[PDB]
Amino acid sequence: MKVGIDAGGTLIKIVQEQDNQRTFKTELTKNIDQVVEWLNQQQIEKLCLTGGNAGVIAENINIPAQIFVEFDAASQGLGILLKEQGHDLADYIFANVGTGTSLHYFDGQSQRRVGGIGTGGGMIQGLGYLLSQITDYKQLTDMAQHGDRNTIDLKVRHIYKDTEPPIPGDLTAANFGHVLHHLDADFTPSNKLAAVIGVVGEVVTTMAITVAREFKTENIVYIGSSFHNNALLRKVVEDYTVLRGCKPYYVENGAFSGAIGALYLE
Amino acid sequence: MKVGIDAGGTLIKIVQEQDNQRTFKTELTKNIDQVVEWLNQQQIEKLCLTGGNAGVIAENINIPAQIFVEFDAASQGLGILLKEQGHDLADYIFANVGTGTSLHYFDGQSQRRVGGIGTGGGMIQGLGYLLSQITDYKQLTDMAQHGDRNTIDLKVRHIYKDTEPPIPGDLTAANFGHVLHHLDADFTPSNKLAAVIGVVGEVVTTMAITVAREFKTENIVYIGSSFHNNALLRKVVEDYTVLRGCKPYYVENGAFSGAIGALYLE
Ligand SMILES: Nc1ncnc2c1ncn2[C@@H]1O[C@H](COP(=O)(O)OP(=O)(O)O)[C@@H](O)[C@H]1O
Ligand SMILES: Nc1ncnc2c1ncn2[C@@H]1O[C@H](COP(=O)(O)OP(=O)(O)O)[C@@H](O)[C@H]1O
Ligand SMILES: CCCCCNC(=O)CCNC(=O)[C@H](O)C(C)(C)COP(=O)(O)O
Ligand SMILES: CCCCCNC(=O)CCNC(=O)[C@H](O)C(C)(C)COP(=O)(O)O
Repeated sequence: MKVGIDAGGTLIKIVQEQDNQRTFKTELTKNIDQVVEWLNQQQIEKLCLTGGNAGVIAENINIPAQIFVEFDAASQGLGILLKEQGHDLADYIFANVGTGTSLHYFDGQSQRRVGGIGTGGGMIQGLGYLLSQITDYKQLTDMAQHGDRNTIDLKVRHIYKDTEPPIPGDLTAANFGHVLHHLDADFTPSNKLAAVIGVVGEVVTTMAITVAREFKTENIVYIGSSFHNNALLRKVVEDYTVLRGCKPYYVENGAFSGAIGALYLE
Repeated sequence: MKVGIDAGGTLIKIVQEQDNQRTFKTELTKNIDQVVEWLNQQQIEKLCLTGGNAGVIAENINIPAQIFVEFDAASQGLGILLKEQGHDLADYIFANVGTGTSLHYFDGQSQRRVGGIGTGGGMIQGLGYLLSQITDYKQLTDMAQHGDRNTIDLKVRHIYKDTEPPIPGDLTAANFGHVLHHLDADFTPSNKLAAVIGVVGEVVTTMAITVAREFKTENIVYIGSSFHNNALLRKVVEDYTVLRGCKPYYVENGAFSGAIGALYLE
């Protein structure tokens, strides 16, 4: 078997390839020792690593590994997934929403990094925890899905009260900007968590559509494990991309783009 | 006298012109009815209005008043203030960090809005409240200046463990992404507030830098009352502007750009 691993700041994504069939697995970066132990017990023909904690795995295993830069690895693997899933895009932005957010322009031949921002999965977990005291990712994200943001976020139309606004009134004008106007509301964990996901999705999308405009592409492909178990995040992003005149794409197994690409770069 | 008013989502900015001298006053948008009463008791030659709550004032005043779109008003007043303060910039991005944030490219001729984001002053206040229970703006911002974000924010160097990172290791990788590693004790109000101001600052600046690259200018001017009593925010924005090879500017009374511009446009 051939193994590709993208060892990031929160998750270790593992791709196993045998007989032209891929198997996908994830482990927490906190349990990196278990991944090492498991690798030391495998019969492996090729081991390709990428991401922040590639170095740590390679240092601790008893077998040789190849390490690749995650930006190129993610690009290569995403290219493979797009074609497998019926997309023939000439060029695109891709936004890698991992522990944090890295933005890339793929021109049809190669990628260049065009942007980044700390609003990502790590903020969702960290700021979610501060507002809710929930540490378990699945519970945290589930709790957000039917939150109501209306008592928390201020829209353009709330500022332009009795005045035609110069931009769409339904737009979020200020994340959390309605809180001081609703101090009698119960700021429930669901409502608060929905607002967290909202600010993260809005910021990621705003950066992505801005670089899409800059680099003259309408296509924006969103990857990263931050979209797992978070339909609300997918909706916030997808809705606002379309409203900004761009075409959003999600790919099955997109969070494994780096792990797949690591194997192909080798 | 002549009066320019920028009636925003949080503050009403009032400029009075008389005997070649201008006077600045601020009131809370909460208390707009007092502003209207005051206006109706003054002897005003010309009244010029802008901002989301211009309509409210305009409806309840007993004299004519001209109304202007705040993007043009803000651009005009900013240009006046810049020139008054010995800045002759051929072109610039300006970022209006009000209750929310609006981004503009001023090419020399005029302004165009090139983006916006709900990360601004309303977020600082509302998320600040959710994390500290503090409603007093002065108290809230004062508390934040003594905060440390080291225990809350994750840097690139934390993700690339014992390994040379692909982008500068000191950059914030994930805002609040360090929280889950520091759960043994409670997080202090000053640290949480510093982190809130940190993420608002970084988002605003990252967006400003990106559109500055897009529209081929190295100058970024920042205005808005969000900078009032908030040295931390001024600093976060300045440092990252310079880091990305751009030139940050702030003007004295920049929060009054819109009010001053309304006067000039009439
Ligand atoms: N099972 C999970 N446990 C923890 N976080 C998860 C899980 N599934 C998805 N996530 C989300 O995905 C983010 C990590 O995204 P990912 O692209 O895997 O980043 P990295 O390469 O930095 O680990 C987390 O911050 C979190 O928001
Ligand atoms: N005295 C104050 N009261 C409330 N907010 C203040 C005060 N002084 C400064 N601010 C900050 O300025 C922000 C509003 O900035 P401003 O440019 O006046 O926006 P707007 O035109 O929408 O009122 C507030 O969200 C807050 O962060
Ligand atoms: C001082 C302002 C900081 C804003 C700029 N910050 C950045 O560009 C880093 C944003 N984060 C990222 O690009 C990713 O988190 C990166 C460091 C590539 C690690 O990938 P991942 O493990 O997927 O989070
Ligand atoms: C659904 C995603 C929303 C993100 C994009 N949102 C925006 O561009 C609106 C950001 N806010 C603003 O531009 C300002 O708050 C505006 C509505 C012009 C009012 O100015 P101000 O009174 O200074 O806040």
